[PDB]
Amino acid sequence: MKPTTVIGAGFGGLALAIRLQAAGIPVLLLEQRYVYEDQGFTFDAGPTVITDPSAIEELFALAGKQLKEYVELLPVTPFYRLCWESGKVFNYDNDQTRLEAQIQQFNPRDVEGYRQFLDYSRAVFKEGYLGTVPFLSFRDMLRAAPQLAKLQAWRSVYSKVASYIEDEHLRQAFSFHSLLVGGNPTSSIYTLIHALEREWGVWFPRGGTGALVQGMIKLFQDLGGEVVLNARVSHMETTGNKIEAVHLEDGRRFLTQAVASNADSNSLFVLYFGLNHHHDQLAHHTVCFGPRLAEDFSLYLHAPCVTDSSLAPEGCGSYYVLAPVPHLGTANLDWTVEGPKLRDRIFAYLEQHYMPGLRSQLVTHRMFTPFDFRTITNLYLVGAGIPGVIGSAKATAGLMLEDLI
Ligand SMILES: [Cl-]
Repeated sequence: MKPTTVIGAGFGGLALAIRLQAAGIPVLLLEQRYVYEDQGFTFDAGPTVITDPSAIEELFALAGKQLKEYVELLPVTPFYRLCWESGKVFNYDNDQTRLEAQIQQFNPRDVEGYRQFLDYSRAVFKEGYLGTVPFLSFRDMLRAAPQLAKLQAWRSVYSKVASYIEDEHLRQAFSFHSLLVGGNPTSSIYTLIHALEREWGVWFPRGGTGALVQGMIKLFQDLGGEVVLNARVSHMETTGNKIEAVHLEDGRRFLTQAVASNADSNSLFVLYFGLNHHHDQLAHHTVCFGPRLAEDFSLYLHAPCVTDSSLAPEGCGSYYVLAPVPHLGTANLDWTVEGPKLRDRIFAYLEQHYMPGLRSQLVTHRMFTPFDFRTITNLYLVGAGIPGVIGSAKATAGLMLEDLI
């Protein structure tokens, strides 16, 4: 049988290839060339937030395997930390005792205000309401961050929290969490409350994103699939309304039954950096608030070494920071000059407020500015973070299997 070709498509393409291969279809997975490594430091900005691994576990169950045999998921505690430039901190988790102890520190009166807020909200959603595990997208929150407090979803949730909670930092903390677990900055408080109706946590794969990719590739190969590396697609070869073969830039030609591939608000500035010191005082996920309450979401810091020390050399740290920037073309910016300047301003800010001796500890770093981000019968388009990408591959697999079998 001619193999079925899956062209890149990240976690979606990898999940699709696994489901086709598990079903008896010979697959060729083409990787063009999400995780970068330099001087012993491992850098991934590929969404690390795992709250619901069930869609991943479901792929491994198809081969009669378990995810744990290939990938170890590490619990992240707290889920994240909210940091105000003023020095105030709020550690988010699902433990009412640890939440109340923090609320007590901001405003004693707000512990009862919080309990009353939960009692009222539970009563509203007691009947006729179901659900889905909350998914944390710091990127999506940050891409809407300048206009965060401006939004109708924020205003509505803020006024609902404000009816019970008097403290400004606490009104901001709960409103932020509601919009974060909601996924789409939805005026209804159900999302904030539903989060607690279920036992959920934050997980991180040992080795990060790269180890999850590698475990899925190993699963794919154990099922009999083949991986083509440095596969730069030049064009498709056609006969009638069908693709006969996939052609690569290097001259390789692969005969195929079917082809599956990917489709073909503020911007974000990414800054990866490696330090020769492990900042053990940081949370894995940090949401930084700054002025222009008179403070809003300004930086996201990912410090995965507090959970996984394998991401950097011994006594070192691997980090990334996201900063919201105007959309490319929108502010007539020269990212060749603006990028190094923003990088240096970010370093100074993080050192001043959260990471002492940052600059003197720098080993390596890299920026990704908005500039850097620049009929057929047997052709299929592949397509909530990683589990959401993986789950969308399930529908493509079903459709492809019906046409192949
Ligand atoms: Cl611009």
